[PDB]
Amino acid sequence: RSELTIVPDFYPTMVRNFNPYLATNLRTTTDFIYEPLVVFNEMKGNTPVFRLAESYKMADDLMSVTFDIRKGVKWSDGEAFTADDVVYSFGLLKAKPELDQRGINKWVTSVEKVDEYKVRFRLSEANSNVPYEISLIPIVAEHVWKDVKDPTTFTNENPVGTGPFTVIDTFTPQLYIQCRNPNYWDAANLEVDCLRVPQIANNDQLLGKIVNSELDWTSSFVPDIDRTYAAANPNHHYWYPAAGTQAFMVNFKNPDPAKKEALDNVDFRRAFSMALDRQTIIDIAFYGSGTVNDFASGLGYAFEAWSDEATHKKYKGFNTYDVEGSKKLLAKAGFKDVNGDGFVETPSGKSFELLIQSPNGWTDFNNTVQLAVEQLQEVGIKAKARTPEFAVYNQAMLEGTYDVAYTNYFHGADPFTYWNSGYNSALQSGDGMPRFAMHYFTDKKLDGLLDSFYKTADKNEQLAIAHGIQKIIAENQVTIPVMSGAWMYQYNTTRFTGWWSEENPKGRPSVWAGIPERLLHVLDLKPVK
Ligand SMILES: CC(=O)N[C@@H]1[C@@H](O)[C@H](O[C@@H]2O[C@H](CO)[C@@H](O)[C@H](O)[C@H]2NC(C)=O)[C@@H](CO)O[C@H]1O
Ligand SMILES: [Mn+2]
Repeated sequence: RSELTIVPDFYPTMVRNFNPYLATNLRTTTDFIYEPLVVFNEMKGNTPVFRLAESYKMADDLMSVTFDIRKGVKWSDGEAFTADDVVYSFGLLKAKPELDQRGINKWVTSVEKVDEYKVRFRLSEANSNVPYEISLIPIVAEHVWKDVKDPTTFTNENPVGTGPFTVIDTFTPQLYIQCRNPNYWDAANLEVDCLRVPQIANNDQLLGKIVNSELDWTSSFVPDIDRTYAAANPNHHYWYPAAGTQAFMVNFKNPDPAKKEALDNVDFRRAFSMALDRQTIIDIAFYGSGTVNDFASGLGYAFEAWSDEATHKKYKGFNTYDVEGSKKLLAKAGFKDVNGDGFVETPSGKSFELLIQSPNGWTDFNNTVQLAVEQLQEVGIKAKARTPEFAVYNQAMLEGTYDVAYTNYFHGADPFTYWNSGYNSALQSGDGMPRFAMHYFTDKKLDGLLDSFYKTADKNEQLAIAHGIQKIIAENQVTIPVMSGAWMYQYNTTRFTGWWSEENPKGRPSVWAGIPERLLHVLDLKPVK
């Protein structure tokens, strides 16, 4: 039996939860258990790869879109996958908005069933990118979920899915094995029998295992990769294609008076920013992987084609290592040390210590925070590194109780994914939504520009919109962008072949939940002969 050992996420222990709509689920639920209608290859310019749906047609006015369901597709329990499943799934999100992870309810007014295998989504507002948005909404089995009294707490321990791996062959607190859907519609293309998911708590436990060659597919941070991982075995390979932005997010509505006086001050945010030595952070914390990001808008040099150089040039200084500039700005802004501790107090003389959070176990982020704390001390800003578990880290953000948080973002073929997910105020409310836009800075015009991006197909018009977004975010120094990272990815050729690589760059190689292309990737693998 071919078992692919994968690590899409860390856990202190394995807790059986296969609900695709819950943040507490196992990260092998979406894609592998519940296959999407279409998987967009974001690397290749967002090209749709059709799976459960054979085709779709967006109406010319961009106010609706139809999807043709592939016939002959079955759930793991033998029942047919039809339009009823799709209709029910979005109806569920309407019934329980906390299960709405994309904020899709705002855009989709209704989801009508045209026929057994055809559904039509009607929008509340024009969005040519709705197909992509729809593709990220998990679709569950209506014949099963309609009998579930409360979907919000349903742990779905014995999942019925459309994906390649639905059989829970083994489940212990330290390991679970997800095997082949006995009724998989694409069985002929699946050459991996089981997904082996061992329990790993953090980067330290992961390093020990990966160098010992007991893992096949991973996307974790690995220090000194060449010496410690690559040079240790000819079967140890990796490929780090460029990815999105990473930055420090500040909470504009921190409940502490002193902290809010600091964080909700553009001059302080710029001074915080200038204190950071971005290159040293990349060299030290990331071992030279990644590039400096001195775009106040967080755009990133990779997307320079979308940048208005003038805007970049004007705020670039506030996003460049400059100790003197930082200290001079703080003083001019009225931030001074009035109690002799070497740290600046707020203009009204209040003391404060910024708690910078980064998830426990994410050592590359943890090290970045500590480096940042030390760099901030140099400019007189008091800070302390905190490493709460991801759940806590994430929660403190959805509830706005955190101070500052270092985080990465998802990355698409253009800056929209980043700008929209990291700034659309519509994504700042609602349980079930990620952390990305939870800084609580809001602007009507910004939201308007963002929401207008896919209302037109005119690239020159989209560029004009991009420029407008850039300036508003840059002008307000909403976050403190630091760098553009990469899709960390490590593969072992000891047991399987067919992996994506620089030589075979089929798309984002990550195995993390949220990278739907992982379904396509796993379907390219085959055990060694
Ligand atoms: C865009 C995003 O939020 N991606 C998340 C990933 O960062 C995260 O993976 C973890 O990222 C850390 C920071 O680079 C790494 O140190 C850590 O090793 C890595 N963990 C694994 C298992 O690869 C994943 C998993 O928590 O979630 C994504 O949402
Ligand atoms: Mn002081």
